[PDB]
Amino acid sequence: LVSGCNFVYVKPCRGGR
Repeated sequence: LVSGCNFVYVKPCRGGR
């Protein structure tokens, strides 16, 4: 993801694929 990280404060918002 880019907007809202499902995983805690990761960059980029991984944990969504």
